[PDB]
Amino acid sequence: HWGYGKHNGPEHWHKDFPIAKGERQSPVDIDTHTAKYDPSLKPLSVSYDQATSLRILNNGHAFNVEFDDSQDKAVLKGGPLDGTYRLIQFHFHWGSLDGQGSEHTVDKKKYAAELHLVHWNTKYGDFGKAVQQPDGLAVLGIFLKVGSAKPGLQKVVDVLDSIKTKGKSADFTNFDPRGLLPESLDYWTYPGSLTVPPLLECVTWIVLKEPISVSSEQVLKFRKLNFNGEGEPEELMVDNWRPAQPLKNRQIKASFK
Ligand SMILES: NS(=O)(=O)c1c(F)c(F)c(SCCO)c(F)c1N[C@H]1CCc2ccccc21
Ligand code: NA
Ligand SMILES: [Zn+2]
Repeated sequence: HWGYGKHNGPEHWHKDFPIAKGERQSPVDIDTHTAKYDPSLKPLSVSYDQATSLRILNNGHAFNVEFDDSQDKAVLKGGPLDGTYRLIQFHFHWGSLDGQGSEHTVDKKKYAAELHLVHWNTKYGDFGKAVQQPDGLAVLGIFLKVGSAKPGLQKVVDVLDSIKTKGKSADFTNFDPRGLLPESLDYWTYPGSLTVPPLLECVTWIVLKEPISVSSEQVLKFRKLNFNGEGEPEELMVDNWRPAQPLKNRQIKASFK
Protein backbone atom coordinates (compact mmCIF):
# COMPACT_ATOMS: atom_id res chain seq x y z
CA HIS A 1 0.00 0.00 0.00
CA TRP A 2 1.04 3.67 -0.15
CA GLY A 3 3.56 5.07 2.29
CA TYR A 4 6.79 7.05 2.60
CA GLY A 5 9.48 4.52 1.51
CA LYS A 6 11.56 4.10 -1.71
CA HIS A 7 9.03 1.82 -3.34
CA ASN A 8 5.74 3.27 -2.13
CA GLY A 9 6.53 6.89 -1.20
CA PRO A 10 5.07 10.12 -2.67
CA GLU A 11 6.66 9.73 -6.14
CA HIS A 12 4.57 6.48 -6.51
CA TRP A 13 1.21 7.83 -5.34
CA HIS A 14 -0.03 9.00 -8.78
CA LYS A 15 -0.32 5.42 -10.00
CA ASP A 16 -3.14 4.72 -7.53
CA PHE A 17 -4.28 8.34 -7.05
CA PRO A 18 -4.01 10.24 -10.35
CA ILE A 19 -5.09 13.49 -8.66
CA ALA A 20 -1.51 13.47 -7.27
CA LYS A 21 -0.67 15.38 -10.47
CA GLY A 22 -3.74 17.63 -10.15
CA GLU A 23 -4.29 21.37 -10.35
CA ARG A 24 -4.34 22.20 -6.65
CA GLN A 25 -2.08 19.78 -4.77
CA SER A 26 -0.42 20.38 -1.42
CA PRO A 27 1.95 21.09 0.12
CA VAL A 28 3.67 23.98 -1.67
CA ASP A 29 6.63 26.21 -1.10
CA ILE A 30 5.54 29.57 0.26
CA ASP A 31 7.57 32.24 -1.50
CA THR A 32 7.22 35.01 1.08
CA HIS A 33 8.21 37.69 -1.38
CA THR A 34 5.48 36.86 -3.93
CA ALA A 35 2.63 36.10 -1.49
CA LYS A 36 -0.04 38.82 -2.00
CA TYR A 37 -0.99 40.82 1.07
CA ASP A 38 -4.78 40.92 1.18
CA PRO A 39 -6.00 43.67 3.58
CA SER A 40 -9.55 42.28 3.28
CA LEU A 41 -8.50 38.99 4.93
CA LYS A 42 -10.05 38.76 8.41
CA PRO A 43 -8.17 37.72 11.60
CA LEU A 44 -8.44 33.98 12.16
CA SER A 45 -11.01 32.89 14.78
CA VAL A 46 -9.75 29.84 16.67
CA SER A 47 -12.39 28.87 19.22
CA TYR A 48 -10.98 25.86 21.09
CA ASP A 49 -12.39 26.53 24.62
CA GLN A 50 -14.83 23.57 24.60
CA ALA A 51 -12.60 21.04 22.80
CA THR A 52 -13.13 17.40 23.71
CA SER A 53 -10.18 15.20 22.80
CA LEU A 54 -11.03 11.50 22.83
CA ARG A 55 -8.16 9.32 21.75
CA ILE A 56 -4.74 9.18 20.21
CA LEU A 57 -4.02 6.65 17.45
CA ASN A 58 -1.06 5.37 15.46
CA ASN A 59 -2.48 4.74 11.96
CA GLY A 60 0.84 3.58 10.44
CA HIS A 61 1.42 6.92 8.65
CA ALA A 62 1.36 9.42 11.55
CA PHE A 63 -0.44 9.63 14.90
CA ASN A 64 -3.77 11.39 15.15
CA VAL A 65 -5.37 13.03 18.21
CA GLU A 66 -9.14 12.79 17.59
CA PHE A 67 -11.85 15.12 18.90
CA ASP A 68 -15.58 14.93 19.42
CA ASP A 69 -16.85 16.74 16.34
CA SER A 70 -20.57 15.95 16.89
CA GLN A 71 -21.23 19.52 18.11
CA ASP A 72 -19.54 22.92 17.60
CA LYS A 73 -17.05 22.55 20.45
CA ALA A 74 -13.71 23.45 18.80
CA VAL A 75 -14.19 25.48 15.61
CA LEU A 76 -12.24 27.55 13.16
CA LYS A 77 -13.87 30.47 11.35
CA GLY A 78 -13.00 33.92 10.07
CA GLY A 79 -9.72 34.30 8.26
CA PRO A 80 -10.43 33.43 4.58
CA LEU A 81 -13.31 31.16 5.57
CA ASP A 82 -16.99 31.76 5.01
CA GLY A 83 -18.22 28.83 7.04
CA THR A 84 -17.74 27.34 10.48
CA TYR A 85 -15.31 24.48 10.49
CA ARG A 86 -15.19 21.84 13.24
CA LEU A 87 -11.97 20.35 14.59
CA ILE A 88 -11.91 16.61 13.94
CA GLN A 89 -8.27 15.68 14.59
CA PHE A 90 -4.71 16.90 14.55
CA HIS A 91 -1.53 15.14 13.52
CA PHE A 92 2.07 15.94 12.64
CA HIS A 93 4.61 15.27 9.94
CA TRP A 94 8.29 15.12 10.87
CA GLY A 95 11.79 14.30 9.76
CA SER A 96 14.64 11.97 10.51
CA LEU A 97 16.77 15.11 11.17
CA ASP A 98 15.93 18.50 12.57
CA GLY A 99 16.52 20.07 9.13
CA GLN A 100 13.58 18.40 7.42
CA GLY A 101 10.14 17.19 8.26
CA SER A 102 7.68 19.92 7.34
CA GLU A 103 5.42 19.67 4.31
CA HIS A 104 5.06 23.33 3.46
CA THR A 105 8.34 25.18 3.11
CA VAL A 106 8.99 28.90 3.47
CA ASP A 107 11.40 30.29 0.86
CA LYS A 108 12.55 26.69 0.40
CA LYS A 109 13.30 26.38 4.14
CA LYS A 110 12.07 23.16 5.77
CA TYR A 111 11.12 23.02 9.44
CA ALA A 112 11.60 20.00 11.74
CA ALA A 113 7.92 19.14 11.69
CA GLU A 114 4.49 20.51 10.86
CA LEU A 115 1.25 20.26 12.82
CA HIS A 116 -2.01 19.97 10.93
CA LEU A 117 -5.26 20.77 12.74
CA VAL A 118 -7.96 19.43 10.47
CA HIS A 119 -11.45 20.95 10.43
CA TRP A 120 -14.51 20.32 8.24
CA ASN A 121 -17.22 22.66 7.04
CA THR A 122 -20.38 22.09 9.12
CA LYS A 123 -22.65 22.90 6.12
CA TYR A 124 -21.75 19.45 4.79
CA GLY A 125 -22.85 17.61 7.92
CA ASP A 126 -19.90 15.24 8.23
CA PHE A 127 -16.25 14.86 7.40
CA GLY A 128 -16.87 12.26 4.70
CA LYS A 129 -19.23 14.61 2.80
CA ALA A 130 -16.94 17.59 3.31
CA VAL A 131 -13.88 15.94 1.68
CA GLN A 132 -15.90 15.61 -1.55
CA GLN A 133 -16.29 19.43 -1.72
CA PRO A 134 -13.80 22.11 -2.90
CA ASP A 135 -14.49 24.08 0.30
CA GLY A 136 -14.94 21.12 2.58
CA LEU A 137 -11.87 21.28 4.87
CA ALA A 138 -9.81 23.99 6.52
CA VAL A 139 -6.41 22.76 7.75
CA LEU A 140 -4.44 25.01 10.08
CA GLY A 141 -0.74 24.29 9.57
CA ILE A 142 1.86 25.24 12.22
CA PHE A 143 5.56 24.75 11.74
CA LEU A 144 7.75 23.30 14.50
CA LYS A 145 11.36 24.38 14.93
CA VAL A 146 13.72 22.79 17.44
CA GLY A 147 14.72 25.02 20.40
CA SER A 148 12.95 25.45 23.77
CA ALA A 149 10.39 22.79 24.75
CA LYS A 150 6.69 23.35 24.08
CA PRO A 151 5.00 22.55 27.43
CA GLY A 152 1.58 22.18 25.75
CA LEU A 153 3.06 19.37 23.61
CA GLN A 154 4.38 17.30 26.46
CA LYS A 155 1.17 15.38 27.24
CA VAL A 156 1.26 14.18 23.62
CA VAL A 157 4.92 13.14 23.69
CA ASP A 158 4.46 11.35 26.99
CA VAL A 159 1.71 8.97 25.68
CA LEU A 160 3.58 7.98 22.46
CA ASP A 161 5.30 4.89 23.90
CA SER A 162 1.78 3.47 24.42
CA ILE A 163 0.96 3.75 20.68
CA LYS A 164 4.32 2.75 19.27
CA THR A 165 3.11 0.48 16.41
CA LYS A 166 0.49 0.61 13.61
CA GLY A 167 -3.07 0.15 14.95
CA LYS A 168 -2.47 1.05 18.62
CA SER A 169 -4.68 3.63 20.36
CA ALA A 170 -5.02 5.18 23.79
CA ASP A 171 -7.57 7.24 25.63
CA PHE A 172 -6.53 10.86 25.34
CA THR A 173 -9.00 13.10 27.17
CA ASN A 174 -8.81 16.70 28.37
CA PHE A 175 -6.06 17.70 25.93
CA ASP A 176 -6.22 21.38 25.13
CA PRO A 177 -5.03 22.20 21.56
CA ARG A 178 -4.61 25.87 22.43
CA GLY A 179 -1.32 24.64 24.01
CA LEU A 180 0.08 24.07 20.52
CA LEU A 181 -0.54 27.56 19.07
CA PRO A 182 2.09 30.27 18.63
CA GLU A 183 1.54 33.83 19.88
CA SER A 184 0.64 35.32 16.47
CA LEU A 185 -2.17 34.09 14.22
CA ASP A 186 -0.79 35.88 11.12
CA TYR A 187 -1.14 33.45 8.22
CA TRP A 188 -0.76 32.55 4.54
CA THR A 189 -3.70 30.92 2.74
CA TYR A 190 -4.20 29.08 -0.56
CA PRO A 191 -6.52 26.38 -2.00
CA GLY A 192 -4.99 22.92 -2.00
CA SER A 193 -5.40 19.30 -1.05
CA LEU A 194 -4.95 16.52 1.45
CA THR A 195 -1.24 15.69 1.54
CA VAL A 196 -1.79 11.92 1.66
CA PRO A 197 -3.93 9.67 -0.54
CA PRO A 198 -6.66 10.21 -1.48
CA LEU A 199 -5.06 13.62 -2.10
CA LEU A 200 -8.52 15.20 -2.56
CA GLU A 201 -8.58 18.88 -3.54
CA CYS A 202 -10.93 19.91 -0.69
CA VAL A 203 -8.62 21.98 1.56
CA THR A 204 -8.42 25.65 2.34
CA TRP A 205 -4.91 25.78 3.75
CA ILE A 206 -4.13 28.32 6.48
CA VAL A 207 -0.42 28.22 7.39
CA LEU A 208 0.76 30.24 10.38
CA LYS A 209 3.72 32.49 9.82
CA GLU A 210 5.12 32.01 13.32
CA PRO A 211 6.56 28.52 14.14
CA ILE A 212 6.28 26.99 17.58
CA SER A 213 9.45 25.77 19.18
CA VAL A 214 9.76 22.26 20.53
CA SER A 215 12.70 20.63 22.22
CA SER A 216 15.09 18.17 20.67
CA GLU A 217 13.88 15.58 23.22
CA GLN A 218 10.23 16.16 22.22
CA VAL A 219 10.89 15.57 18.48
CA LEU A 220 13.22 12.61 19.24
CA LYS A 221 10.24 10.92 20.91
CA PHE A 222 8.23 11.29 17.67
CA ARG A 223 11.04 9.45 15.80
CA LYS A 224 10.74 6.47 18.16
CA LEU A 225 7.31 5.62 16.74
CA ASN A 226 6.96 2.84 14.18
CA PHE A 227 5.25 2.61 10.79
CA ASN A 228 4.93 -1.18 11.19
CA GLY A 229 2.43 -3.08 13.38
CA GLU A 230 3.43 -4.95 16.58
CA GLY A 231 5.45 -8.10 15.90
CA GLU A 232 6.48 -6.93 12.44
CA PRO A 233 10.07 -5.74 11.71
CA GLU A 234 10.86 -2.24 13.00
CA GLU A 235 10.61 0.65 10.58
CA LEU A 236 10.98 3.97 12.38
CA MET A 237 8.14 6.45 11.62
CA VAL A 238 10.28 9.31 10.27
CA ASP A 239 10.11 11.38 7.11
CA ASN A 240 6.35 11.05 6.78
CA TRP A 241 6.10 14.24 4.71
CA ARG A 242 5.16 14.88 1.08
CA PRO A 243 7.49 17.27 -0.83
CA ALA A 244 6.32 20.58 -2.21
CA GLN A 245 4.09 20.35 -5.30
CA PRO A 246 3.84 22.89 -8.15
CA LEU A 247 1.75 25.94 -7.35
CA LYS A 248 0.28 25.96 -10.90
CA ASN A 249 -2.46 28.54 -11.36
CA ARG A 250 -2.70 29.57 -7.68
CA GLN A 251 -1.69 32.61 -5.63
CA ILE A 252 -0.78 32.42 -1.95
CA LYS A 253 -2.38 35.29 0.03
CA ALA A 254 -0.91 36.76 3.20
CA SER A 255 -2.91 38.22 6.08
CA PHE A 256 0.04 40.41 7.05
CA LYS A 257 2.61 42.97 5.79
N1 LIG B 1 -1.95 16.23 5.82
S1 LIG B 1 -3.51 15.61 5.80
O1 LIG B 1 -4.40 16.55 6.46
O2 LIG B 1 -3.89 15.40 4.33
C1 LIG B 1 -3.42 13.99 6.65
C2 LIG B 1 -2.21 13.34 6.65
F1 LIG B 1 -1.20 13.84 5.90
C3 LIG B 1 -2.04 12.13 7.31
F2 LIG B 1 -0.85 11.48 7.19
C4 LIG B 1 -3.09 11.58 8.00
S2 LIG B 1 -2.67 10.01 8.78
C5 LIG B 1 -4.11 9.01 8.20
C6 LIG B 1 -3.79 8.73 6.75
O3 LIG B 1 -4.79 7.90 6.19
C7 LIG B 1 -4.32 12.24 8.08
F3 LIG B 1 -5.39 11.75 8.78
C8 LIG B 1 -4.52 13.46 7.39
N2 LIG B 1 -5.77 14.12 7.48
C9 LIG B 1 -7.03 13.42 7.53
C10 LIG B 1 -8.25 14.32 7.39
C11 LIG B 1 -9.29 13.18 7.28
C12 LIG B 1 -8.64 12.42 6.17
C13 LIG B 1 -9.22 11.68 5.13
C14 LIG B 1 -8.38 11.03 4.22
C15 LIG B 1 -6.98 11.18 4.38
C16 LIG B 1 -6.43 11.96 5.44
C17 LIG B 1 -7.29 12.57 6.32
NA1 NA C 1 17.91 20.51 23.27
ZN1 LIG D 1 -1.07 16.44 7.49
